[PDB]
Amino acid sequence: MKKFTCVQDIGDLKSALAESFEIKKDRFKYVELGRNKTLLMIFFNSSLRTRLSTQKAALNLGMNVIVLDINQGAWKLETERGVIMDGDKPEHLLEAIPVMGCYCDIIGVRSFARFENREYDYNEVIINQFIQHSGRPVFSMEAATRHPLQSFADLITIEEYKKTARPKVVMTWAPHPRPLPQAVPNSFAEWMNATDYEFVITHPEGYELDPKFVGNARVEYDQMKAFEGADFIYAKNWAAYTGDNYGQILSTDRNWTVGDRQMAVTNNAYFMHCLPVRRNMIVTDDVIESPQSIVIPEAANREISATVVLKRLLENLPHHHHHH
Amino acid sequence: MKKFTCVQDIGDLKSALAESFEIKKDRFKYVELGRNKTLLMIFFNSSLRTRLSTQKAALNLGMNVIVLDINQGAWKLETERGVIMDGDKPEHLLEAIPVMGCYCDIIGVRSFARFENREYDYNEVIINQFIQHSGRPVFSMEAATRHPLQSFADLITIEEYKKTARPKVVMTWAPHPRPLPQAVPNSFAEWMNATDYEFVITHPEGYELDPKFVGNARVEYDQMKAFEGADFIYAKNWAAYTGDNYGQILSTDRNWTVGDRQMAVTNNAYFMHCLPVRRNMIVTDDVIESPQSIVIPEAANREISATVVLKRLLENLP
Amino acid sequence: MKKFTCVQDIGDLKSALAESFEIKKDRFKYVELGRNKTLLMIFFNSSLRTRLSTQKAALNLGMNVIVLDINQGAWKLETERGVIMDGDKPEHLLEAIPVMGCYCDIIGVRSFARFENREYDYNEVIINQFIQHSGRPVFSMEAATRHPLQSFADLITIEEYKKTARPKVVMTWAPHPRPLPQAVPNSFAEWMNATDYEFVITHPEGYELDPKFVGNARVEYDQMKAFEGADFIYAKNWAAYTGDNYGQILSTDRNWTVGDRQMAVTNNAYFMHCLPVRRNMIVTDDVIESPQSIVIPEAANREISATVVLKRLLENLP
Repeated sequence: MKKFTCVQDIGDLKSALAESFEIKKDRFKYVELGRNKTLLMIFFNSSLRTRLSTQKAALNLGMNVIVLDINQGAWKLETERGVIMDGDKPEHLLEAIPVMGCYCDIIGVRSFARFENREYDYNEVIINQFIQHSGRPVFSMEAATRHPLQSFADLITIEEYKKTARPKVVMTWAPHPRPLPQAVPNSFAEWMNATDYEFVITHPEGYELDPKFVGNARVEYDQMKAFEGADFIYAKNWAAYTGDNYGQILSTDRNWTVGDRQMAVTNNAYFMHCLPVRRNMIVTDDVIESPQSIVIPEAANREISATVVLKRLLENLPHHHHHH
Repeated sequence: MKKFTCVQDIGDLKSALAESFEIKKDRFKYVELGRNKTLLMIFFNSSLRTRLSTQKAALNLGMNVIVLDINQGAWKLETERGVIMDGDKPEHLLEAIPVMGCYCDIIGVRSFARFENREYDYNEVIINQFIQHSGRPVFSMEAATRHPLQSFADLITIEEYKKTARPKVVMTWAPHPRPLPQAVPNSFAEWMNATDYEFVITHPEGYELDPKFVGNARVEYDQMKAFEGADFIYAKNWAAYTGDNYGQILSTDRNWTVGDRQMAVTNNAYFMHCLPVRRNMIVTDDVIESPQSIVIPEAANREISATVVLKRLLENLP
Repeated sequence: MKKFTCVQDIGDLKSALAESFEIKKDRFKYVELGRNKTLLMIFFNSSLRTRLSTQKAALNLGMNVIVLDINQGAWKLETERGVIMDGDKPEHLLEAIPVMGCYCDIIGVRSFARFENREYDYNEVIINQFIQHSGRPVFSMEAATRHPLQSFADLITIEEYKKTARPKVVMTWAPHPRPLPQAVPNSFAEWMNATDYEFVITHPEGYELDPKFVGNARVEYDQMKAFEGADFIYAKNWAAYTGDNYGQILSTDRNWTVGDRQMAVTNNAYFMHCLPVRRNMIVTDDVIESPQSIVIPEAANREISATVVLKRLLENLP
């Protein structure tokens, strides 16, 4: 593992999963692995959830942790050459990022989609600057178009609760009052496509995701049809992506809200959601509070996916270093 | 001990005190007790004193520490069923709090009195939500109506300095420009009631505290009379609690400001204050700088009460 | 070493430098030194560079670390006696600082020059309050008029890259859009004056630094003349200091911007800057991107100077 931004980085899912469950049962088995190794967690958009679970994971590995919160207004990086820097930006990319790599061994970066330009957002500018110039292994704490730590945790929980080898897993859109990134849905599809599960995506018209993420997944427009015989339901809202609707809410249709009506059609499926969840918009009180709701164990698994990811990066650190 | 929000949680005062003094002399004696145990400190009201002393205490026990700062607006939790949550609350209580409890072993919560509705403040909603839903032991880093880490430090201080078995301890109100919560005075009263000390409360008319907290204290409205023969003076301002004056300032009378006039009548009493303290409003420069002022050793003991509390909680984990 | 605010505090330079290169090659050699020791970092000005490098250093020594961020103006300690404290000042110096020292073993303080009153700034009020009242060794994470951690890192960097025993080191002013403090320039001169290097200061007329820092150093107003034969070029902008211009920008002359024109007359000199750096204002892309630019290794050395300082402060605790 040279970085952790997408499913490809984790390699064979089997050993990754083996490691996950070994750690779930013996949390500090690798507490000596990160001794005197330092993690730098950088948030360009405040978090409380990813902040806590990532920190706990690092501690499972005996690592030192340094957290930095940087507001958009404090991240003015000049990127071009020949610029007379007498304006806003007090620093150039070429000195600012490498210097941060000076004081740590691994960097976690949490970026975000600003929803003003699709190209820019999908270019994943912030995380790629750290990959390219920090001089350290970088893992994503959620980027503009993926959230691998979330997806990995989601995969761990399906493996944890599934009744068969190849469950039918359905990812469904649901309404939200705000325009949301397609980072979680993109990522979930990417990871599900990497498994042997029967994977289906249902969403209203106009909410199609990028083909590179959708891949060969069956896209069903009839939510009830898609839900039939499902073993797991993964609900998530996202703003539009294609055409000229990028970044916008095209619907707030609560008929998509996951309730007993759609769940009744499944094979008594488990209910999943990455959190935070707005009840009766994404899912009903009855469904999220039922015994098939595993949103809490799913959240607990965020500590595990982080712990395995950090373990892998720790195992991939170079043994020797440069000294002038 | 399953939580730490009031004096009752600490049980027998004698053994809690023996442990306090054992740790004062050998600070890192239990540094292994907390290895691979994670303390999550959550501040809903910013702080720096409790923040610093609590972290230092957890390190005394070798614990990992994670601090979260949540300001208002970042804590809108839905609590009702059947709500179409497309408003300002981004999540429900039944998801948010259990999730937080997933990544830690012990949780410290610092909540606060809002002052716009007494019933709500005294219901201690935020801290009770964490106790009921986190799945972890919870301790108060100051709540809306109690501050047991402070009172426990105050108790250790009085035992450390007392010149008699059952000293006369006097808690007195003093003027302040802002409306302050009843947390420290309620909590101090609650802890003094658990001792065998002679305890007196003195404050202007209208500033009475919840009988739930005043307990068996003798209330004396004449401050000079209350001070008579005192061995310890614990000064603290609080906004009104009773009637329709909840959360309001009824007085700013500096006759209550603790100076030599009142101290002269005590048995050369020690002077105590939880801090921060406004000089010449709460207490005079000469009093707070006199040999019997023990405000600093008292603040030092915040580290001790917190490590004894964290140690008791650690000893009670599954 | 009981404190670290200036070059005298480091003691013998050779020995401090020896420890620096030792730690550079064996970063965790003294990780047991700071076991159960707590460092309190206090920022009165938010930072990312100093915050990050100082925390890493403490970890190199196995220390516990607590970082406090205190908003400018949220820190108003009353210093006078007989003051009726019903204003904006929440507490008195005499209580506040000693209390913070109760919960830690070493304190790092990052203060700043407000540029409102020269004399107040040069009195280094904040760092001195901590030194005089906290009861703990204190080190500057950057003050109003010095930045010893930065200067020490710079010294390490020159020692690390020097091609000769006594290189010619030149500190040159360069233009900036805003009024910057003289802390870095004052400190670099202070440290260079302590070495046996050929040290030259070059700036526009009016940018003279306090003679307390310039001391016996050579000041050359002709930038090119100052540059010829140099082995190291240390660039930094600062606002005027002398007389009526304290804190003011007297020039933004891009003729001082360090580019190939000036570097050409040096003996292929290395280029240094403490960061952050405005390109084409302080130095051109070509110079800062050439192999003679050691701005990053210089920044890396901030970790090393802070580790040596913390190590020496630790070695001298009771």
